[PDB]
Amino acid sequence: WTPPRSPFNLVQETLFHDPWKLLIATIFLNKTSGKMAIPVLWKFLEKYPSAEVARTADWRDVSELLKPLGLYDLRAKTIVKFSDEYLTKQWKYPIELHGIGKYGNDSYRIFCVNEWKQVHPENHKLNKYHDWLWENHEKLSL
DNA sequence: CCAGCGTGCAGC
DNA sequence: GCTGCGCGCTGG
Ligand SMILES: [Mg+2]
Repeated sequence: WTPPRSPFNLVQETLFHDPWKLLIATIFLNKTSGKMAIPVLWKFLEKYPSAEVARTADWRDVSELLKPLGLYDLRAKTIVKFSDEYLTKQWKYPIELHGIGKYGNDSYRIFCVNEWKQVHPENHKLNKYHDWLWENHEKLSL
């Protein structure tokens, strides 16, 4: 399953190969424009390439990185805790993990596994992609 | 200038 | 069901 590229350019379209990275991106986008958050994302991943690394980070350091995105202490603590549970807690969908809600879970179920037909998003950007998927899945050979 | 917005979430 | 978290960006 390879989710198709869309005219709406969701960053999820390029991150689906690594579910942890995709989920970190949804967190970066919590009430934050992609325009500011995505460049900081690359800086984050460069310094924290994996859940393994992130789960051992000092959140205060992660917060300094996240500063110009707002919600910096909240999300830094979320990211460390999320990463820890991602690796050590038993889970089937990432909504069971701290810091991932319906929007992160819906993203996961559209991009990281083949469950887009069962997903019913309430996120505007996700709906755009999802509606477009329903309209075009035949043409796209899905 | 400056009120509202931007691919939410947990805790209450 | 509501609130705290929070910055730079955005556009009248
Ligand atoms: Mg959760």
